[PDB]
Order: sequence, then structure tokens, then C-alpha cells
Amino acid sequence: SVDQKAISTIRLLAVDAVAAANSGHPGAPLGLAPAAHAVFKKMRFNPKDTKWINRDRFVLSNGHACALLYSMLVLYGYDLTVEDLKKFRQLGSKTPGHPENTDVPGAEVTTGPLGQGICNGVGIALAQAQFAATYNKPDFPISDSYTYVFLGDGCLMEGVSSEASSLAGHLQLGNLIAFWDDNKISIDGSTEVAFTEDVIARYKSYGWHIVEVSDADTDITAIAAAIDEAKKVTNKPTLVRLTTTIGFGSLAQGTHGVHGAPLKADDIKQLKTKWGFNPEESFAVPAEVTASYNEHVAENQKIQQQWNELFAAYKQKYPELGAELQRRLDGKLPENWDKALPVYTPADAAVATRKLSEIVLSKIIPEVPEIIGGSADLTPSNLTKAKGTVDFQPAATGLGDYSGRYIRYGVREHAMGAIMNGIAAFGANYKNYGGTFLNFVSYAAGAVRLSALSEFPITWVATHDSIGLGEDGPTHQPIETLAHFRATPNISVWRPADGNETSAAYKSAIESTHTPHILALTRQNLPQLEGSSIEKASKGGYTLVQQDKADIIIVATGSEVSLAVDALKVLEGQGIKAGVVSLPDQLTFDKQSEEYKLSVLPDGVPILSVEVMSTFGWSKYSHQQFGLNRFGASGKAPEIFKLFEFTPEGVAERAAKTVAFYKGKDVVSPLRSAF
Amino acid sequence: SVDQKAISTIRLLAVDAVAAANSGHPGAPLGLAPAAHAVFKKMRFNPKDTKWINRDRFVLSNGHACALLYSMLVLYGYDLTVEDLKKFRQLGSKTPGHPENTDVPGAEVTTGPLGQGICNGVGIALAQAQFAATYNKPDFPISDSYTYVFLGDGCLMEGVSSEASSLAGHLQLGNLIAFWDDNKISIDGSTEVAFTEDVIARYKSYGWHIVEVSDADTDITAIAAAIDEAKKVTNKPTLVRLTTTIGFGSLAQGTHGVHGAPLKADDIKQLKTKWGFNPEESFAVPAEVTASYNEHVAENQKIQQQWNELFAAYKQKYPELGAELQRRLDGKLPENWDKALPVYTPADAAVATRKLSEIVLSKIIPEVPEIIGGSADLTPSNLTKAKGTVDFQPAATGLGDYSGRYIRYGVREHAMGAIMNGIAAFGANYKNYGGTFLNFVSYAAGAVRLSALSEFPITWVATHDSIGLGEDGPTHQPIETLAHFRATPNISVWRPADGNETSAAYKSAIESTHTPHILALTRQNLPQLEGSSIEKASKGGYTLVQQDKADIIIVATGSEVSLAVDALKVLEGQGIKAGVVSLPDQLTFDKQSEEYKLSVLPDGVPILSVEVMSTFGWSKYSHQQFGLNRFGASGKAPEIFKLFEFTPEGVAERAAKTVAFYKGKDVVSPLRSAF
Ligand SMILES: CC1=C(CCOP(=O)(O)OP(=O)(O)O)SCN1Cc1cnc(C)nc1N
Ligand SMILES: CC1=C(CCOP(=O)(O)OP(=O)(O)O)SCN1Cc1cnc(C)nc1N
Ligand SMILES: [Ca+2]
Ligand SMILES: [Ca+2]
Repeated sequence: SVDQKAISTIRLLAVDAVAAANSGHPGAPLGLAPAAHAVFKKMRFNPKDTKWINRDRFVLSNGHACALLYSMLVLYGYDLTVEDLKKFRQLGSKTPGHPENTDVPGAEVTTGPLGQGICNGVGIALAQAQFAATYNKPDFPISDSYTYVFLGDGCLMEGVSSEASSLAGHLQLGNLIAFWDDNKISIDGSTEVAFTEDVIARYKSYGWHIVEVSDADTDITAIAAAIDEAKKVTNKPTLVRLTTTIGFGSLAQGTHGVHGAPLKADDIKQLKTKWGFNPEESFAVPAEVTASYNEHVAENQKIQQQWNELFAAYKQKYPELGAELQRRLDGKLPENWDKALPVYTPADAAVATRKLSEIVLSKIIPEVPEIIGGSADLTPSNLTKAKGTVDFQPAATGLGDYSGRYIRYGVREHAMGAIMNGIAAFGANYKNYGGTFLNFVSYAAGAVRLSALSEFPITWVATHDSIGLGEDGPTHQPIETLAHFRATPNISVWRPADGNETSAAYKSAIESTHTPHILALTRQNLPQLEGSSIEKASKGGYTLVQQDKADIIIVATGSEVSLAVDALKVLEGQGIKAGVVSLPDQLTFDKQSEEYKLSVLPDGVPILSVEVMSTFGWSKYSHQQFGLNRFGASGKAPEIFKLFEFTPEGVAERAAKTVAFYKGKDVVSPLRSAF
Repeated sequence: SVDQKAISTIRLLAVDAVAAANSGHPGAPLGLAPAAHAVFKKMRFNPKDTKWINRDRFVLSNGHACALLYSMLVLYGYDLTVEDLKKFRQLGSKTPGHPENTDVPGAEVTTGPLGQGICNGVGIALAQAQFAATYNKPDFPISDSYTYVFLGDGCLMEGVSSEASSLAGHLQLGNLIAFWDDNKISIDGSTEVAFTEDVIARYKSYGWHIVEVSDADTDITAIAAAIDEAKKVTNKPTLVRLTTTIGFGSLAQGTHGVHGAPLKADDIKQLKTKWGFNPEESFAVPAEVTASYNEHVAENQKIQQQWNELFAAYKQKYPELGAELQRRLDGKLPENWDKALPVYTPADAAVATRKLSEIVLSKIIPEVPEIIGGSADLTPSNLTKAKGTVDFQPAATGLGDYSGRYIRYGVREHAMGAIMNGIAAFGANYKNYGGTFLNFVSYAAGAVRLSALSEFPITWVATHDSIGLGEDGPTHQPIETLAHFRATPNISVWRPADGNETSAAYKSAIESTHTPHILALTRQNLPQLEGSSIEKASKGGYTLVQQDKADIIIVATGSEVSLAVDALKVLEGQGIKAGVVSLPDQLTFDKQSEEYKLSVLPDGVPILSVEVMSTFGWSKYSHQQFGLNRFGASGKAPEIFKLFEFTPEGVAERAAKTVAFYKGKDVVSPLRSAF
């Protein structure tokens, strides 16, 4: 039949792509082609408009199987061709070895690191529910789309997927439909060696609905029926168990050897002949398959055409909501939204930057509807909920509503990170955030790195940033954390010193379209600085205290800027004139012009950095570094700072030693380099 | 009764400790005191010999509840006193705000980061099973101890605990007994807001046995009976559901407010009076409680005395095994074990360092019985299993035996990391390792940092270290990873360049007693270097190519050392004389004498670093840095190196620019500093 021919075409495109690269993963594509065919036939999408906001979304969580995804996208006429498939896994191609949303049209998210995609799917579904609750009206189903996720055994073993699946069940996300490739094989062989749990019983315990498809190698009727069944269960996410043979059709089907290496040439020949293809031909696309797939595309395009008319009618009936929705789909924030950002003067009281963050959120959440966010069980510590907002919960619980704006993630940092990526991936200008203690952002490193690679404007509200947290001690006190994330490409790591800098950090985080943000915030109170402003802090680094005859410049961040200012006073009593630079975000600073950067970190003067964390990275900006390269301590915070000599006198001593060390030496800016 | 008085004493010590610090967590200690009393009465331990190898182990996974643990240790006469409790959470005390195994006698592991302790308990239990299978004989139950773990809702939400619990169920670890503090409260309030899964059904799906104690606020008879029941189930780990009231007895019991802040003074008074204590007194220890606890200690000490006689008789009957066991309990490796390390010459073939690692393991596993390890579903890629070894599995599966040495962790990096910490914590000189791709060590950052803080000699076999892996692309290619772990205190991060350096890295990793190791290993082949040896590489950094008239020194690691040597040849054609330094472990190098380090990185010569990852950290050792500070690419590895100019010519160009940049400048070693 044409459906059978389509499945064979998908299988053989994937195998031929792996063969041409002599690299990649044929097994799961062979096993999942029937399901992919069935799911894409149920999905609404436009290959010519990948951003249609009411499309169904597909996520390949088992991203190594991407030859399957690329084959689907090619067959459906996305901006990806057979010539691109021939360049699978080749430098510079549109068909990289794992899917990248920045590079591959129709890849919603970046997968490959196992467990992430299913969590991203939870976030897409969460966003869809919130979006629909915000905009839909009687006779106006602006948003009614589904989220389809493929995942394998590896994703089910990764703890991040358990976190997200527990939360998705709690949140009753009935438009999420996930499909487990139950093939009983991973890299180490049979799942009997390491993965013998009753997966189905576990998913029932989370509150998911289950459909089992015992013969998913062939039974596309049952796969389609499973989707129909899942759509009837509106208050539970559904897991469809697809019992498949890895590498179905290969001589090596059902073995670990078919997971991750190209098939033998003779194996590919026998696949082709028994499915009615020419064993001498590669990359075959039967025109009847193209015709069948084009019929579905044409129907989907008529659905989108009707949606556009629905949206036009919505703007007539609901002019305010319609204009808001249009602005969001255009990727634009509200005009002058940033006038809501709080501004401080040096006469204002000292405030912890976690509390300054609460105040910012309180002012901007009512002004910017596309802001939603939550905390990983640290709401009263991170200060991430604006008073007067409701939680995102299914109304059936009585605890919130899907129109709510505040997410109770529970103690689930990694899934929070990956869910945030999915919310961003949904689109509609969502600017979403997640709170935890800075030291436990590290639990979510897998997802954070993907925020950076995927270019998603997510925000971590990362409080309790240092030894300044005090008594909880070294298991809670960051040392390496900022260095880790600053060393990752494309992460803005803001460590604001005061009220104006905290507003600048949020301005950056909310305006972002391609760069994730981490806001490192204090437990403890900090003074409002003389010389700070949103304008200057928006440059990422700026001269706080200018000293034209400086013997030294002290560059600092966060809580250490006030320390530097106090050290300047001690140094004056010692006959040493210092300037102070505040460097609230190294990435933003780096992106400024060379002339601007040199105005902050000039030639001809020694520069000392001060930050109560690792010294890694700081030589970009300084000649000498005063940091903390050992673990912390459990005690009252001021006593810890004294122990480690992060005091005005301790900074002054090191500044005086720095001046002495460069006496008689020629000093050029740390910004200079040989290449 | 005396038991009731003991429970009250525990509760009030914990509350008084929090009160004195005006900081910490009274709620879970109040709720868990009955269970703690009951469990410690069942446990075999010697407060005067915390390292008795056949002790039962206790782990407080909900480490914020540590005032409870400290109270137990004080009451039982560990090397921790009431005067230490009065210094809870104070700088320098033996009672830090979360338990630290390095500082607290009777703390087996370091907890506080949620989810870790239960996984550590899985590792202690895994080690006990392996140890017993190795040494026990008829009439000689050398090892028969249990592992008791307390955990809360937060631990159950963290994905790492799901990973470890799935694996523990698979491994049929019947000597593991965990207790869930089912109090329905976390920081954000009721668990109804975020954690509504059926925990018990989930644990049944993993293959755990369940006992439910409905009234764990009072029913110590039922808690004791639950332990007895768990001990009868020898082929399943057991979860005991302790239904408790958080803060039991407080005016604020059953609320989130009692989780994490000191009680009000009037609340403490009413607690005391209704439990028969003096409300004017703090830190009371009724002598009848001390007497009762001392009786149990005395009985346990007689059990250990008998165990010592059993061990003496074992050495008579099984002289070889007995001597091996004695050596392990003394903390000593086999005499001359390192003679098994492979040695290479420059005439030997090129080999990938992952394959060199396989060869090392093949030689040393038969020589050092305390080496065990595994991989997170990457055994045929990491090359972590020695041929001829058997997997650690319950014999009932037919897939291995508890005497086995190779662990199939599944796709569970984070739990693997925390399980490794538990295996190390068991003691008996275990030197254990875990394989994954370097980029996915980051999934386990929570546990890795705790390896460093806990001073455990665990080893990550972290292959596929760079863009050298090729086609899998940027989701798999480390950039920030080495900088992250090098910036963490107390992590040795070895990146060996060749066969001799790989043997040095293993010598360090296996000899370690207080420092975790990460071995960053290649997919791709590397040549054997002229000038390498185990002896020189053991210094962490060494001069590979000495050039007395050097215009520049190139410092490199791993795959980039051979690149530097090839660049030296290009530079000679340009009239530039270079030396080469290999820096296989920065931490080991840093620990060498100042004179040794200056002999490697002298004054008076520009130094360029080359490593195909982040430049962070490298200014410790170099004036200029050639690294990769952007994400990678999917393609054949040699083409990626060419794209980024990590070629002999590209390195030479940057070296020549470095020489030019320092013309007419005075250059001192990067090792010099002002303070
Ligand atoms: C183990 C591993 C794989 C097996 C999956 O096993 P599976 O899901 O059951 O896939 P399959 O049925 O065999 O096609 S892929 C890649 N990899 C390394 C890998 C490890 N860890 C992380 C976080 N991401 C990865 N990418
Ligand atoms: C959320 C959080 C806590 C609530 C636990 O909730 P729980 O386990 O149910 O504890 P409880 O019954 O209330 O005493 S403690 C500390 N903390 C921050 C915290 C967050 N993430 C990690 C990895 N470790 C932590 N330490
Ligand atoms: Ca599988
Ligand atoms: Ca709880």
C-alpha cells in the first residue's frame, strides 16, 4: 500500500543517510518509522511556516534517531532536502548528528543528551495550556494543539525524565502524548542487564494514561487508534508503549550492534529488495509517497488558513487580547515595558538582591503577560512569586488554574531547566524563569547547556549566591558555579550589586531572544551604590568610581562591589588611589565595543579582581585575582568573610601588594592579546 | 518510659541546638526522632570505632535534619558532645549546618544536596554485597551489615533518587532499608501543590518491598517490626513509609514554617513541659537515657569483639583471603601493584586514550581486588570492562553475581556518581570508577562536587573528550567541562596525552585516598610521545621538549600535546625555537614544589597554552591561550580541527604572534603573583 511504501521510504532514507556518512544510528529509525508515519499523519503542521503558533509539536527525545526526523522533514517538504540527507553528519550541513533547533527547520528543540526532549515536551505542553487558558474564548479555539514526543529506554533511565513525568502527571497535561520505543535494547545490550523496572506501573503512579501497542513494527492502525484514545483523556498525559524491534528488517535487528553503527552493505541490499526497492539505488523517494504526504500538507495548510481567519475574527471581537496576541507573535515586548523597572538612589536602604528581584518581578509581571515562571520548592527563599498571582495548576485541584503564572516545580531543578527550554520553544514571546539556590543550578547543568546551544531566552533566578548565605555551609555555597556557566558559550551570568544593577539584569533577561540568563542573587543585604544606574549596568561592565590618577583599579561583582568601595577608603589612608569597576555581566561586557571596554579597563594601571568565588575567567579582566578557590564553611556569614579576609582591610592589603608588584613594570590592559 | 524519655531528649536536643544557633531546621528532627531512636536501637555500631567494617551504616539523606543526627551521635557517645551541639552552625564547629563526613564523627557521607544520601546508601549497600560475596565463607560471616537511610519528600522528587532506586531494585539489594518521612510538607507548603504521585506504587514498580507505618509519630513498636520484616526480604530493598507530622509537638506542627526556622521561645517551653522537661533548661540529657543507650553500645562492642575473633579465625582458615582483607582494612594497596601498569615507547603504535585506559584496567583489575567499576550504558564506547570479568548482578538473574566487578549502571550518570561515593564511603580500600562521555559527567555535577567535598577517591572514566569525537556534534563535545571541574576544589582532572601519561593518571587515581579523579580520554588515536614516562607525568606537569634557547614554550594537554610537538617543527622552519610542556593534571602540578613548577614554567619566556576547550584557568600557566570558547560542530573530527585552526600551522601562527607581542617586554612566569 502507499502507507507501507511510505514507511519503507522513511526506513531506507534513514539507513542510506547513515551509510553515506559512515556514521550514525540506524536502529531506532528502523524501529520507529511506522510510528513516525502514523504520528505525522495525525499532526497539524505547515512545512512552509514552521512557527504557526497552533501547530502540533513533535519532539524526538531519543535524538540519536535523528535520521528518522530528518527523513520525515524531507518527505514533507520542509526546508531540508535529499541533498541535505546525503550530507548527514558532515561539517556545515543542515543534518547534524543530533538535532539542533538553530540549524534544522522543523526541529523544535536540541536533543541528543538523553532525557531532555521529553522534559522539553512537558514544557511545550505546559506553555500550550497556559497560552490557551490566557487567550481562548467561546467560539475562538486560538490554541488547541498537541505535543507528541518519541523517547527510548535511555530517556526513561535518566532521572530528569522522572522529575518531568511526575510533574506532568500532577499538572494533568492532557495534550501531551509520549511514545516509548520499547525495544529492550540499549548500548550495553539487553535492558535486562540494568533496566527491569515496570515502566508502565511507574507511569500509572505519576497519573499518566497508558496505551499499549504490542505490534508497533507493523500496526499503524493501532498507533493511530492510540492517539485517538489519548485525545479523549483530557486530564492525563498519555504514554503509548510501542513494542518494536530495534533495527526492524535488518539482518542484525534486535541487537545492540544495530543501535549505533552503519549497517553492512549486504544488509542494506536485502532491506531494499524485500521492501520492493532497488538495491542499487540510494535515497529513493517514490513519487506516490510524496503525493500522499503532500495531500496531508495541503489539508494542514487549509487548517492554518482557517486559523488565520479565526485570529482575524478574534481581533475584532476581543480587540485588547487580539492586539496582545499579535504583538507576542511578532516577538515584541510591550512598548515602554521597562518603565516599570524599579530605580534606586544611594539614599535608599540596603536590600538583598533576592528581594530586589522579588520587587522587579512584582512590577513587571503585571506589565508583561508573557512572563511566567516558578521555583524548585524554594518560593519563600528565592522570592520568585509576585503577590496577587495564581499558580499554574489544573483547576480540578483547586490549587490554581491553567491561566496562572507561577509554577510549583517541586525539588526538580534539572527538569525545571528542561521544562523552561520547552516553554521558550513553544514561542509566543514567552519569557520564563526558574528559581533555585545558585549552587543547585548545577543539578540542571545538562539542560542549562542546552539553553545556551539552543539559544533560548530562559532565566534562572539563582539566589543565595555565595558564602554570604552563611550557616547552611559548604554544601550550599557556590565556588565553581559562575566559572562553569561563564565558560559555557552564550550564557549571560548577571551578578548584580544593588537595586539599579538588578533592574538592568532583568532588562537584559526579558529583552533576550537568543541568550539564556543566570541571575546570581544574594541572601544578604547590600547598599545602594553611588554611581550605579540601569543605563551603565546595561553595558555589562562600567566604571563605578573613576579615578584619573589611579594607582590600581578594583574590578568586582555583586556583593564584592560594596567591599571594593570600602577598600578604596582604606587605601586612601595608605596613600593609594583606586578606581572601581562593577562587572555585573561578563558576556554583555564582552559584546561591547573595544573602545568602550578599554575605557573601563584601560592600559597603564594594575587591575585587581575581587569576587568570593573561583578566580577562573578573571584574568580576562584583571592582572591579579582575589577569589575563593576552596570550599566554604558553616557559620554566620560576616564571620566567614572575615575568615577568608574578604574585608576592606584584606582587599586593601592585596591591592597594595598588587601596586608594589607592578612597580617599575609596564602594564597593559588585560583586554589586550597577541591574537 | 525510658524509650519515651529518649525520644523527647532527642527532640529537645535538636530544637535547643537550632535555638542556640538561631538557624536551622527543627521540623524533620521533631518528626523523625521516634524512627531515629528505633533504628539506632536495631543498628550495630561502635561510637569508639567509627570504621568497624561490619557496622550497620546510617545515612541521613534529608541532611537539613542534621540536628537529629548530631543528637543521636552525642547521646551514643561518639566523639561529639553537648558542647559541640551548643555550637551548631557556628564557624569552625564539629556540628555544621549539613553533615560533612570529613568533620563529623559518625557521618558516613556529606548530605544537604537533596537526593544524594539515598544514592550513597545504594552504593554502601552495593559495596557491602560485593564485599560479602568476595570474603564470606561457611561459618565466616565477615560482612553481614545493613544500610539504613532516612529520606524526605525532597529526596523523592530529585531525579537522582529515581535513578538509584530503579537500579537498587534491579540489583535486589536486600540489605538496604530506607525510610520515607511522609509528612506531606516541603518548603513551598503542602506536597499537594507539586508532588501528588503514588510514591508507594512507584517503588513497587522498581521491585522494592514496602512497609507502611501509619502512626510514626509514636509507634516505635511498628517501626522496629518494619525493620524485622525488611530483614526477612533478602532479595528486595525495602521502603518504610513513616507517616509523621513535621514538627511533631510544636504549636506549628504540620506547617511549612516549622521546616526551616527556629521555633519561638514559648513553643519550646510548651514542648518541654508537656514532655516532662524543665522549660528553663536547655540541652538536657537525662542520665537514664544515657544509661539505656550505653547498654546498647556495650552490647555492640561485644559484637565487634566477637567479630575481631571471627576475623582472626578467618585468617587462620583462609590465609590468602585473610591477608588481603587485612591489607584492605589497613588502607594499603598490594605491594608493587603499579608494576602492572603498561609502559610504552615512542616506537609503539598510536592508540586512543580510551583504549589505553581499557588496557590499563585489563592489567590492574586482576592485581588489585578492591577495584570495581562500571559504565552508564557506554561499556563498548568507554571501554571500561576487562575481558574475563563478570558483572555485579544478583545471581538469581543469571546475568552476573554479587562477587562480580563490573556494574551496568544504565543511563544514570548522576546516580552513578553518587553510588560511587557510597562505594568509597563503605571503605575497605575500594577504588571504584564510572564511565561516561566527558560531556555527560555534567549530568552528575551534584554528586561530583560532593566527591570533592567528601574527599572520596572515586574515578570518572570520561571518554570522547572533545571535538575529536567528530560526528555526534556539539551536544556531545565538551567545551566548559574541564574548566568547571578544575575550578572545583579537590578534583584531579587528568587529560593524558599518550600511553605513559594514561598509566600515570591511573596510578594517581588508584593511589588516591582523599581526591576524586576525572580522566578525560580520547575517541581518536594519539601517538606515543618522545619524552613521556610514568615518572614525569606523575608530577602532573613536566617538560616534554626542553629548549634552552626557547623563544616560546607551548603548554598543552591530551590530544593537543602531539599538536604542539608538530607545531614546534613548523616553528623551526620560521626561525622560532619552542619548548613543549605537557600538563596532564593541573591539580597534581599545583601541589609540586615552587622550584619544580618554575623549572617547567620558567621566567623570561612567553608561554602559550593549547587545549581544544575553554581557556578558563589557563592563565595560571600561560601568558596567551589558544582554546575553543564556542560550541563545536557535527563532522569528521579532522575537518573540525582544521575549521578551528587547531593544526600545526594554526598553532605556529599564534605562537609567532605571541613571540611578537612580547618583543621588548619583560616576561615573568605565569606562576608569579602579587599575593
Ligand atoms: C547511552 C546512549 C545511548 C543509548 C540509548 O539507548 P536507547 O535510548 O534505548 O536507544 P536505542 O533503543 O538503543 O536506540 S544513545 C547515546 N548514548 C550516550 C548518552 C549518555 N548520556 C546522555 C545524557 N546522553 C547520551 N546521548
Ligand atoms: C528545597 C529544600 C528543602 C525542602 C525539602 O523538603 P523535604 O525533603 O520534604 O523536607 P521536610 O519534610 O520539609 O523537612 S530542604 C533544602 N532545600 C533546598 C535544596 C534544593 N535542591 C537541592 C538539590 N538540595 C537542597 N537542599
Ligand atoms: Ca532501547
Ligand atoms: Ca517533607
